[PDB]
Amino acid sequence: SGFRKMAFPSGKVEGCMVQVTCGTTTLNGLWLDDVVYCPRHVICTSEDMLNPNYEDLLIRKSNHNFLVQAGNVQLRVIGHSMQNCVLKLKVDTANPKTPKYKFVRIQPGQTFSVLACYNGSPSGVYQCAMRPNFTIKGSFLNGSCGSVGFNIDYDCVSFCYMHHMELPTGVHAGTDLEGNFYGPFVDRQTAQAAGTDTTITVNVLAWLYAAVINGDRWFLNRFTTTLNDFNLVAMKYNYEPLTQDHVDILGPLSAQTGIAVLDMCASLKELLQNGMNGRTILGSALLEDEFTPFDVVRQCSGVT
Amino acid sequence: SGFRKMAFPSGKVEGCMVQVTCGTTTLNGLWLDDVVYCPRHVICTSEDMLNPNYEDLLIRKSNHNFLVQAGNVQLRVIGHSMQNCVLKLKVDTANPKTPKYKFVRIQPGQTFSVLACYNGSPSGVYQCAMRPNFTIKGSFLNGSCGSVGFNIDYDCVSFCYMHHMELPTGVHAGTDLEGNFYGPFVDRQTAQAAGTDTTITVNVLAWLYAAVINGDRWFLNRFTTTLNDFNLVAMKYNYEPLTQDHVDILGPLSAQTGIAVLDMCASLKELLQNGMNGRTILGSALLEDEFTPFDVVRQCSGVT
Ligand SMILES: Cc1ccncc1NC(=O)CCc1cccc(Cl)c1
Ligand SMILES: Cc1ccncc1NC(=O)CCc1cccc(Cl)c1
Repeated sequence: SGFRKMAFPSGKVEGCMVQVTCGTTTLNGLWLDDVVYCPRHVICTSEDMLNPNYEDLLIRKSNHNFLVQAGNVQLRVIGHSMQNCVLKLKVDTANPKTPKYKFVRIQPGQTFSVLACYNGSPSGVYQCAMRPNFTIKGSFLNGSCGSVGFNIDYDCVSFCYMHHMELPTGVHAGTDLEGNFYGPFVDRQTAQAAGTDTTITVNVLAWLYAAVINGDRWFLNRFTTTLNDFNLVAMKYNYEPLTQDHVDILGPLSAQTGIAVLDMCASLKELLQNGMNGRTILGSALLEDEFTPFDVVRQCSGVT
Repeated sequence: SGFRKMAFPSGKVEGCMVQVTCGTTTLNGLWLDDVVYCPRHVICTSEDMLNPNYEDLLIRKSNHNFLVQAGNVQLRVIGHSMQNCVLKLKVDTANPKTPKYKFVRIQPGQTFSVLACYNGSPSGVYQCAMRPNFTIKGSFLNGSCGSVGFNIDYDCVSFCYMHHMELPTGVHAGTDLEGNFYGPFVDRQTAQAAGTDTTITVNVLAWLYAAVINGDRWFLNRFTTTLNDFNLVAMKYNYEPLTQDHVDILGPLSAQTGIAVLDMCASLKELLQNGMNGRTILGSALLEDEFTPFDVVRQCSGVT
């Protein structure tokens, strides 16, 4: 009973957080095995930020210039390299708390947990999604760079995001753990506007199924629709077009509830056209799109 | 930038979760030092549930009937006792991962993180609040009993909740770590209806301050009000009455933003009387009440 915006238990990732300081800048790093991963902008000053040449700035840095601290103890840096927008600091000690892990590059619509950190110390955990415009709507202040996003499959942590920047509009941009930014963002203090933040249709439908499973059924109607008809409505409301791949992934939710995917689309179409009329669904007065079909199945079944 | 429903990092609590089985019932337990805390209804069958005499049922149980497993290894139970609605199983081994901790009994309006668990294994973490009717709106399935609620002050975990039951309305009830239920609930499968779930006014105001700090300012108006005038409106809308204690706790938010507490009350009064008009505040189309003034300061300042 009940349905909450739930994050993964953060302990496995907490054991990886370290502090990285270069010159006068301090941010977070991720220590896995004998490598510490952090945003390459740790080497920049408040003058380099406008148009930094990272390869040139890195020439002036040696292993001893990167101060890496895990708790109250210092790690010895024995190598460093730049991979895309991240730095990989080789240390002389493998992290004894290294969990089983993978580096994954997620697609828009996919959700993940963020362990926000400051000075290598975890402050909180929340759930968010890679938006269709490749931004994330996080909660990050100065010092949070290097905080990571991840998913967990039983004992394996799949790291998908590293925090690098805040756009002038208060939304967030970052990279995968290979240092490649999601979307067109660059690690520079320049004009970077985000595209249309469309709604993740498949996630809204998954959340409507979660609502039905939890007893909120007022929005179920006597109608059905087609993918093409539904998509005309989705385009009008800045919703992502629904594909047969999305219909297929909603199969287990349709099977559990007995509500055909296209019938749920017709309920969503009416909600888009008529609004909620001051009513709520799972404690929300808007259509929630940061639960994937997999998240709904996981939470509704109790996967650990 | 950004404001999220953020939970505490769960690692310190993950290290305390164990599985407790008695007869054919399995739920979660909390292992701190050499004691494992769990709901006393672990001793009940699906016949005892209607009207259990716990003292009588416990007479038929010995130390060896409580199976306690921490990961894949079994703990030896050398004592057991009942304290209110919880059982305390003394084990022969102190939990090596015991964090610094306290047991606190929270008041309605206070928020905490929940680490939902099944079979002693953590499934997720979310944030919630002790409602004014002493229920919590969680996400719990069968097997989640014994999952705990907590707050963290730097290195000390303050445990405030242990999950015991779901009411027929899908809301949740439980105890503090001394085994005393919040509210009038009893650990019995009987008719237990919840009282009015009023809105936590001081938390809504704190969240309006968080919105202003994060740039969502459309709701700020040219009006002010008094505590008595505001409270007439709060009563009409099933909001908790605001006191000078609440005004005082909002002082730091008023000081940071320069918006007098009574001016923010007047903005909230207009939002109650006029609605949101299809607009949003911090990504919500309703007034959020599960962030305390302390939560807002913490998240807006980056406390670790
Ligand atoms: C201030 C803040 C808040 C939240 N998340 C992240 C941040 N920080 C930033 O955006 C840093 C911007 C930057 C880019 C490239 C070089 C340099 Cl020196 C700085
Ligand atoms: C099924 C569920 C779902 C979520 N949270 C909790 C639960 N479980 C319950 O409410 C258990 C009710 C109970 C009370 C006293 C004795 C016995 Cl045998 C059972």
